[PDB]
Amino acid sequence: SDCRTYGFNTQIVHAGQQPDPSTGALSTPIFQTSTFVFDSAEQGAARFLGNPTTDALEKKLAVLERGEAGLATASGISAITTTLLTLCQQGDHIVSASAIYGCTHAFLSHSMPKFGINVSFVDAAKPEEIRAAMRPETKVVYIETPANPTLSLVDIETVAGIAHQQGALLVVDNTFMSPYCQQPLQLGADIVVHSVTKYINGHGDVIGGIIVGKQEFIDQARFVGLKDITGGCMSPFNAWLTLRGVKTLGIRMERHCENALKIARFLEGHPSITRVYYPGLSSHPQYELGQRQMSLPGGIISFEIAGGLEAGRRMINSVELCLLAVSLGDTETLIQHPASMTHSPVAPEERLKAGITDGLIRLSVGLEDPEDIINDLEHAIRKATF
Amino acid sequence: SDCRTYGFNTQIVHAGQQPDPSTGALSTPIFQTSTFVFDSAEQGAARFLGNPTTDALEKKLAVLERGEAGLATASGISAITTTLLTLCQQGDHIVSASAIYGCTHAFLSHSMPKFGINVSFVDAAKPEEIRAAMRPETKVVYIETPANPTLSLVDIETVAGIAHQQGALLVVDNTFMSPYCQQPLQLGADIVVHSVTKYINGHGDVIGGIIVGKQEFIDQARFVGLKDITGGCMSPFNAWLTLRGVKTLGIRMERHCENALKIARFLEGHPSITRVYYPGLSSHPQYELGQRQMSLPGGIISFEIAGGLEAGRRMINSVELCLLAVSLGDTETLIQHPASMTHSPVAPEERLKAGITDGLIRLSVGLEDPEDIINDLEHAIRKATF
Amino acid sequence: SDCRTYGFNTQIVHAGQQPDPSTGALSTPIFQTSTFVFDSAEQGAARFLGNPTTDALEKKLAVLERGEAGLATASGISAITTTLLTLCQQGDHIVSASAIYGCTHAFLSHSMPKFGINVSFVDAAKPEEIRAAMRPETKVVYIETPANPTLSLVDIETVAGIAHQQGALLVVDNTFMSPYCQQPLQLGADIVVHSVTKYINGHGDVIGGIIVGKQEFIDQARFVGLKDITGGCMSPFNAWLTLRGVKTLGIRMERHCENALKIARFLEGHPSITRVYYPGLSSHPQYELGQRQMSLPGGIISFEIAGGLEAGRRMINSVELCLLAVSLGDTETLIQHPASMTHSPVAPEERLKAGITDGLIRLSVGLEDPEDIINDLEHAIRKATF
Amino acid sequence: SDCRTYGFNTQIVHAGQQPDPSTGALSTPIFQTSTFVFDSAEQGAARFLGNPTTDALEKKLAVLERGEAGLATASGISAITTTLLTLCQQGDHIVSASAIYGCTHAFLSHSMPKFGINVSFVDAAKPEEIRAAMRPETKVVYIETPANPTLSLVDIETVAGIAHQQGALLVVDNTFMSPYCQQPLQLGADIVVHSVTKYINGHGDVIGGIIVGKQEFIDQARFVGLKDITGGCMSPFNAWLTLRGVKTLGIRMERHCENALKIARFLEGHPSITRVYYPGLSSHPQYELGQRQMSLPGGIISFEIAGGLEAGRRMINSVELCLLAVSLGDTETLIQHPASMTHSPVAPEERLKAGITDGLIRLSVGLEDPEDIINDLEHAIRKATF
Ligand SMILES: Cc1ncc(COP(=O)(O)O)c(C=N)c1O
Ligand SMILES: Cc1ncc(COP(=O)(O)O)c(C=N)c1O
Ligand SMILES: Cc1ncc(COP(=O)(O)O)c(C=N)c1O
Ligand SMILES: Cc1ncc(COP(=O)(O)O)c(C=N)c1O
Repeated sequence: SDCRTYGFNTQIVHAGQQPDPSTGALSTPIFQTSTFVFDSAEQGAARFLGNPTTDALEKKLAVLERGEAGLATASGISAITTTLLTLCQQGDHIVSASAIYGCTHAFLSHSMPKFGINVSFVDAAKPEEIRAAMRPETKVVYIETPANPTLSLVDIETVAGIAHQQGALLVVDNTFMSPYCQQPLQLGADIVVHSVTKYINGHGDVIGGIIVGKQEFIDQARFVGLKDITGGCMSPFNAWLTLRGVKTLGIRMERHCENALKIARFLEGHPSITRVYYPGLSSHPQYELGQRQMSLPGGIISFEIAGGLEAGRRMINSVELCLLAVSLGDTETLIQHPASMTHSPVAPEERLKAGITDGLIRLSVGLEDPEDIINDLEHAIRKATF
Repeated sequence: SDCRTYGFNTQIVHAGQQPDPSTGALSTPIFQTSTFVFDSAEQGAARFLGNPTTDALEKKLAVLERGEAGLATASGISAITTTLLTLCQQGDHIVSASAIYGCTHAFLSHSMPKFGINVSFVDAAKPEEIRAAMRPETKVVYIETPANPTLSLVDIETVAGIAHQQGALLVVDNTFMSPYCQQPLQLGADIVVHSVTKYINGHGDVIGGIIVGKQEFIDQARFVGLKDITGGCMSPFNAWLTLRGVKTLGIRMERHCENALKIARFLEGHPSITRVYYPGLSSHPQYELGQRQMSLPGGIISFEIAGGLEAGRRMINSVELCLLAVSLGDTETLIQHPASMTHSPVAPEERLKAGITDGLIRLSVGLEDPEDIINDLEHAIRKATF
Repeated sequence: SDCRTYGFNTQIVHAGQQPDPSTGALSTPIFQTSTFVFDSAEQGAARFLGNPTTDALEKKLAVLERGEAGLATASGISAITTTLLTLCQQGDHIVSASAIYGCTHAFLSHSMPKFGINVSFVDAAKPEEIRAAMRPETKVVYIETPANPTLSLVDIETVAGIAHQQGALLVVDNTFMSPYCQQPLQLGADIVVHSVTKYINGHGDVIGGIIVGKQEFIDQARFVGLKDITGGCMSPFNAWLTLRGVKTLGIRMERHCENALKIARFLEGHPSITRVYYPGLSSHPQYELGQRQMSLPGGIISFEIAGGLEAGRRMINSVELCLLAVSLGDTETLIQHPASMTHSPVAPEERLKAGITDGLIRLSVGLEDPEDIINDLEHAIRKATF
Repeated sequence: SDCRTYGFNTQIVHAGQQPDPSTGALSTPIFQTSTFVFDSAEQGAARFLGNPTTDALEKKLAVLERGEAGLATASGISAITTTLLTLCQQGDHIVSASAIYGCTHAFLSHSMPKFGINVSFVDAAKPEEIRAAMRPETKVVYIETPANPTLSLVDIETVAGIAHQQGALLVVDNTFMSPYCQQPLQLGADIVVHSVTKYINGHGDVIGGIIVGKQEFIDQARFVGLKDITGGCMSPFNAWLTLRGVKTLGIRMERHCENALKIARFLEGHPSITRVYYPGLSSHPQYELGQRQMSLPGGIISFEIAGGLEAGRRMINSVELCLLAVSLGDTETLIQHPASMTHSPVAPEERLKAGITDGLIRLSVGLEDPEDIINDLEHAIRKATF
């Protein structure tokens, strides 16, 4: 049949893959090669980036996002830069959300302008700010959603109409949702990018990225962006592992989301916790938008602990099961305290303008028994807050 | 001791590597992870791209090229672009050899100018052309040597002095030589780049690149170029395989060079072969320069077969052992006929301005018995030339 | 803490694993080495099979089965033979279930007797037959449950008491259940073995086995059985993949079992299906025993289609989503018709004595949407049965 | 053509391998699968162990040893036991060399007799002892050569004639030579086995074994020995790495042998060294036999240091480049002192009956510059011997 006709779990398992024609091997073979051979001069000319393993991953993700074609990359950052460096040149303009991944922010704020490409940062939770910042030279509107670190949302369908009316493309980073929870292209986005490093692979052992969009664009991203600009090839072994990890995407996302809701409710009920940011809680500022745009509220939670900086340090130093790390989207529950860890070299007043308060903790909820995670949190919080 | 003190074969085997401290495992473990964990908030802050497997490869190649530091990449193209996009910005200028890898040529001729970065192409076999093209805005001189497809040479030491006098850096693509045959940094180059896809890995199963240079530069290439521009990470599995492949670099290069000399002499003696391009033959235009600059003449050969385009096609369609492919630097002998294969979509008169004649064949000599390769060639040539 | 204290899902994720001490890498490093180095002669003597990756897998499975120690092997068959060849010698006796894996049957019926080791086969669904077959020389009672191909059950606790009273050990093949659905050691078995090739790895890309039991036994299985008899080492890469696959064991088993129940009910309601064998259906002969012994009824189903041999062939030749294969326990739904496929070289009357009727179909239910599987089955059945 | 027609280096590179038919991939794909799918019931029956990657390795090694067929295994020990447990049953007899690998000795001395299989150990350097020990029940003569730890030799051709005249098969462990240095089947042996863990893989990152012999035997070793007895499957990833490692077998063996000869001569000239055992030295007891039977004398050396046990300890504790390890046949130079390390739990007088004197050092010479190894040895010896 055609894999675009089956239910979503069936697509997760099967799309882009088939038993090996010549051997019947069911697993996609790892084509760990750099060299492909021709049968003849003619065969070689006719042919005149490409690998069967990576192709299977690209086709699968294209199906899952409901896009025409996929392109794998060496990293999520390379998926973002290959895309934007393919689309933009000296004199072009980009309108970007402000609440985005920090390294994306550095690329947009420092790298692009040095190539003659200007960027305007706006609060993408306010579509009007996006409209106001558009220019005749604007090629791209770039957004992330949910956005960290307070899990605020962006109304993709609305922003898409705005960008399109002014002749720009919409690019959406769908990393934190995965195709299982959100499909930006179905809401009008033109291009979706992911760090597969997170939920798509899910097993914390692959760095990689993926871009999905129209065939016309993807061909340019491949034959110019990858080939002639970033060189950000995904290795066939990484692609194989990502295919393997993605087989369980549906069941992992269900369990991540189930666990995260329970933990979020526990945190909301806890007197030592001042705030809890999780789209699955009714008290969330854009709760209804989230209900329409996302099939599930996700596995990521942020929260503020009473007592600011020192409480945040005490709490992370007191967990026994949760692991301290800056990654998110793995099978293990991961936790971090940006102010004391990643952003301590930053000015307190400046961190605040990023939405990073001294007491903010970020939590990636894993596949453990939620009771064990809650017990670990409860224990650490109690220790941290007297 | 210090691995920088041992003979070159000893460095090939040992540099950058040591038994695993905690387990004693001799092979460098494959750290196939995306997540690293901290023991504490303090430990996490202190720390504030990086992987132990990839680090071992980078350190090894730094030792072999006699440079301070190494940086692995997703591909040879990404080693080149990460380097040049790190060094250059809008308004800057590059002077480049014309006889370079085609995809490098596309990046330099089309991508860079679209970012406000101008490139002048020159015949790098003539150092005076390099000097003449220098401008106040010139940041970089870029060269490849030997250069394809006629294996002409560039006098690295001379070009280095010229670039430096005018305040530019010299970047050298050392792919076709490997550190075993040529060390550009010892001749004055500031930065060396490789596609490890060729001889450094040597086994035709890895796409990857490496950059070697001063610590100050490599840090910028890593924390800005890779992190904030190309995203061209090498996967830890690729790094492991490359470490494994490089263990035999010395013995592979010796045998490649021994075999190539024998085949080159056979070809030079053959009445159906009009020209043979191989630095190891005295008849080579820059033979003496090659003798001073290269420890060995290399494994790559180009030659012209009598009867132009159709003879070239006939010959490649008649080999039985040599494999038709556009790659070079593997254990198997590889052969290609650019005019009928890769460059047939190109204009005959334009190909010529690239140095690609209708009868030009390129040969990557592998580890087979040279007698078998010669027999295969002799058979194919005879068939091709009546 | 101690991983034996956490809930079962938490153990699945965490048991046997921890971030790498020296680097903090969260994924267990792949120690793909054959060589370990000593710091000194003394250090080498003190030390006087073993690999850190494989150790992590062995420790994890030991925790999940509630046994003292684990031992990984090159295959499920090697887990079984390493165990039994470690325990038994010339003149010893084994009492075995008759309804076991065919290749196990061949080892027991032909190999063992040629080594002076006698085996009596019995219907293990009848504990009295086990007792009756015991001899003074009986070292081992061996059983599988559920047993194929009709998914009949064996009362582990009862058989354990019988074997022990007569001084024998009980060995249980727990492949079809996994530790998530059944824990034989908690019911009195002394040793559990698995083909990890099925549910424990779950991704159809690893052949391997595991043995769990007391430390005293496992040491003998390791230093004599593996080292001095079968040589059935698991490679560290296989162990790594198995660790990776097992991370999702809980969520995979839940979904396999949920899907299988739905499909089993559909089949039971279908007029072209004469019988359906699935422990989750009340109509199953040992339903209550299954309820006490198994947390879930499993992902495997057998059923008989109307019209015997030719109907069975027609049906398997008519599925479009289910894949034809002799494996079971993967993410994809797999189907087979033993009589027309694997057992067609066998005598019809003999197949019957194995419980293989002409219309028997075996189904391994995967992670696809159950609706899609049911539609595929419904379509194939209808075609097969007019 | 037919790969059995090319020179030996050409076979090393090419035999058993070809570009992937469907994709043209030159590297043998890693078929990391446990599941193979059928197109139909008929196709499934017709078919009624096997993996395309492993098949390529088996075919290659069969070509290199000039045997009909190959069978890969989980380890060298499993290659030996799968072979002998396939050939022998209760009441059968084996005549074995005494100077063999210790773990082989344990299998033969303890395991086999417990299965009703008797073994007689003899000094295989004396063919007459082999003849004298033959019985009507003798199925197999088993030998290793060179034999450790004094590198004594066995005259394969002579022993083969003796075994055959009395109706037995000759099995030869060719691990220390590799097919590049010795081909037992060409000298009359019926079956060759290797630990590929040593020179065939060569990179110290694979444990595995291989068996080569007639198709009739190999089929039994595969479908009964592996399938129904040891279960000692080689994983497809291990097979791929072994194929990769073997590509450089010719050039590695040449360099190992060149380096070992230089080191052996240095040691023979050294006044603190009492004896040096290396077939490449004229002073070797069976020098001429070695010249006829072996193309090269090998990479392994044993020697005795003045001052017995304590000198041996001092010397190994004083090397700075050589690595202490019990492995041999890697790219790094490895060294060990059996008496102080591996065999210190053994009785001094008993070690001697094994040929292990207190001063015996074993050295596996790697690919480093021989000058560096010699300097390291010279330094350690001097320190060790005042
Ligand atoms: C929302 C988001 N987008 C992109 C990236 C970059 O993806 P990498 O380069 O694969 O790490 C990250 C960070 N992982 C992220 O959190
Ligand atoms: C001299 C030279 N430099 C760089 C490259 C690019 O290296 P890749 O991206 O790893 O293929 C090539 C082509 N392989 C080349 O021949
Ligand atoms: C119940 C059962 N036990 C053991 C085995 C053997 O395990 P392999 O050697 O890893 O295939 C099988 C068959 N896979 C089986 O179905
Ligand atoms: C001559 C010889 N034969 C067989 C073996 C066993 O091979 P493994 O099981 O792959 O280690 C060894 C020891 N490596 C050996 O030295």
